[PDB]
Amino acid sequence: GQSVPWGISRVQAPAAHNRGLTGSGVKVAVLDTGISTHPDLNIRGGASFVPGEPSTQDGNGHGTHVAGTIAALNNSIGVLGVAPSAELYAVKVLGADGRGAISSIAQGLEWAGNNGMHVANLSLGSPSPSATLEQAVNSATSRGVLVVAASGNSGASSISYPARYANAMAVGATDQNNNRASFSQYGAGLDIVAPGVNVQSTYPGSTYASLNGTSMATPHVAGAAALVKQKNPSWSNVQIRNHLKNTATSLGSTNLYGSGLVNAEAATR
Ligand SMILES: [Ca+2]
Ligand SMILES: [Ca+2]
Repeated sequence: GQSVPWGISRVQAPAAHNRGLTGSGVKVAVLDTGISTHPDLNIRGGASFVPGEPSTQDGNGHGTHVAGTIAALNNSIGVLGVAPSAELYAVKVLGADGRGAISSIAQGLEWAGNNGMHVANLSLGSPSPSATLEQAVNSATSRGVLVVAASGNSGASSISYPARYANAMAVGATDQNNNRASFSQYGAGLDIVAPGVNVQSTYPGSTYASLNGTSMATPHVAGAAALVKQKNPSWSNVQIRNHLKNTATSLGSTNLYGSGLVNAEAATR
C-alpha cells in the first residue's frame, strides 16, 4: 500500500499530479551522502567526489531520505515524493559520516552544470563563507541550474552558506501548525519555507524513516521546482525561483518565513 507523507500533502503536490505534472523530463541532482538502491526510487546515474567512497550508494541514510521527498515513485508501495517522475542523479559530495570537504561540494556543483541538471538540491550548510563554494554556486547558476539550499538548523536569526549567497534559493522549515520549526535558521536572504518536522521518506535497507531538519524542507522545494519546469519548459532557473516565491502562501514574517510556504498547486496553476 502507498502512504502520502504529511509534508507532501501540505505543499499540495497531489493537486499538481492530478494535473499530469510529475517532474517528467526534469533532471534533479541530490548533492548529499549518496542514494541507495531502493524499491521506491529510480536513480538514473550520478558521480562521487568523496575519495574513500567511489560508489554513489548511501552509507548514511541522509541522501536517500532527501531523494525520496523529491521523487519517491508513485506506485503501490512506500511513499510518494513531490515530483515522482523526476530524473534523479546521485551526486555524492558527503561521506557516510555526513561530513564533506568544500572542494567535494564545489565539484559536485560543477558536475551538475556540466551535465545539464535543471535543479540541484544541497541539504547542507556551513556558518562560514567560502570563495570556492560561492564560485561553484555561481558557475552552476550561469549554466542554468537552480540551486536550492537549506537555511541551517541552529535556530539563529541569520542563515548558513551556501543558502545565504544570492544565487542559491534558501529554504527554511515549518511544522504541522505552519509555524517556523525552532531549529530553522531565518533572517536576511531566506526565500521560502517547507515541511521539515517528522518527515517520512525512503531509507537504506529498503525501509522508511522519519527525520527532522531544514535538510528535509529543501527537497520539497527542489521538487516543486521540477513541477514548474515540466509545466513551463522554457523557463530559466530565475523564472522558476521567482514564481515559487510569487505563489507561496504567506505565513507571517518575511524575516521568519521569506515568501512563505511553498505551494505546488498554486505554482502549477
Ligand atoms: Ca511509492
Ligand atoms: Ca540565497
